[PDB]
Amino acid sequence: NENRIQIMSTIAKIYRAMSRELNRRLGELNLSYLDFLVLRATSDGPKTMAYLANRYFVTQSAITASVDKLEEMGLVVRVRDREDRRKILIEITEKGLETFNKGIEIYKKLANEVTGDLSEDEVILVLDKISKILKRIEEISQ
Amino acid sequence: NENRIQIMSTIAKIYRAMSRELNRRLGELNLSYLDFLVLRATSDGPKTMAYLANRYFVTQSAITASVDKLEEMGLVVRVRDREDRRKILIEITEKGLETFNKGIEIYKKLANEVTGDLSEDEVILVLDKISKILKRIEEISQ
Repeated sequence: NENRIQIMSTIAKIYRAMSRELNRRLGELNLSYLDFLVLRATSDGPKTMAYLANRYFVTQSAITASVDKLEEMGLVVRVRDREDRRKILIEITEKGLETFNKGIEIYKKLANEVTGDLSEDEVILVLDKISKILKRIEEISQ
Repeated sequence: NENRIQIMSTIAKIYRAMSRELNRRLGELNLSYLDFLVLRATSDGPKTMAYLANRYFVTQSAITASVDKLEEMGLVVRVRDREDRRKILIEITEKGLETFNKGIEIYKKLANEVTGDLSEDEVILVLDKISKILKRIEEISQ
């Protein structure tokens, strides 16, 4: 078995290809993949820029550029935290949520395509197993 | 099923965590994850910097920095292509190969850890299936 190591490098290969294809397909909505991720995160709740940079493993500059772009398009707004007005949060707008919905459909379509060879039964089995891999490494790295 | 889309986002999450942990663990050998990838690629054969940037989806500057670093440590050397001396290739050195070996063991150990919940039987089943996902998207994106 060079299989375990192969699983991790295959996952890495799929990720790079998926990032590239998603960057391309999301352009239809004038969004980079990172922009999409920022919307996904803020849809979950207001976030600080520091949170976003760490969550997606990108530089602060990447986040600042992404936010300015979503902000410019009225999808997010920077608002001060209520408890301490010195801290700024990135908050999704109703329009941001609407664009997020569209981005998810673009994402769904690509996923349905790339996983097309798998039956719903295999999908569940695969998800369940790679979910174990994620849980293991998330504890380890942080 | 939000499962197919969940498979792709779980793969993305695992990738980010793995990149971070590998960057940490490979530091023991004074290598970033990208440095490791450059060694893996050049181990396969001499490569141009353009090839490396595209293969790993990073900027040319990332590759230049990675190469200078491996070069400085005597793991790779820049050599001119024989057919057209104007083109420069990045070639791994015998020492580079030796360090690559060590990096692979570090990688193997992490993989054995994160996939530990899986039996060799599940490993093969999972690899076979995600290999189908990779083949699908690699054709699509390029």
